[PDB]
Amino acid sequence: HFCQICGKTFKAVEQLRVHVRRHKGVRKFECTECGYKFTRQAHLRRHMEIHDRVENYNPRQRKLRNL
DNA sequence: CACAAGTGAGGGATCA
DNA sequence: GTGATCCCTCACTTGT
Ligand SMILES: [Zn+2]
Ligand SMILES: [Zn+2]
Repeated sequence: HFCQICGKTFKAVEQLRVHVRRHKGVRKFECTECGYKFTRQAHLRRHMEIHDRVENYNPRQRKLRNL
């Protein structure tokens, strides 16, 4: 099973389908300090661990890897 | 501005 | 549709 966007093959349609969901680029998780939007909750909780290290943290919006 | 190295966000996996 | 986790990537970032 492959995708018409990347051509990346997937051994199961269950995880190919969650890959096509990554194409719409839904960023529903936002940091309540620097306003940066995230695709996963785990990406947000890992991000605050660095907000405790440094005081002045503000990254630029990074690009998603697949369109 | 190339270049290396350190950085952290994106995205793949199994599973409840 | 979640999401949690383990982890490897790779674009930014920094320094030379
Ligand atoms: Zn795809
Ligand atoms: Zn933040």
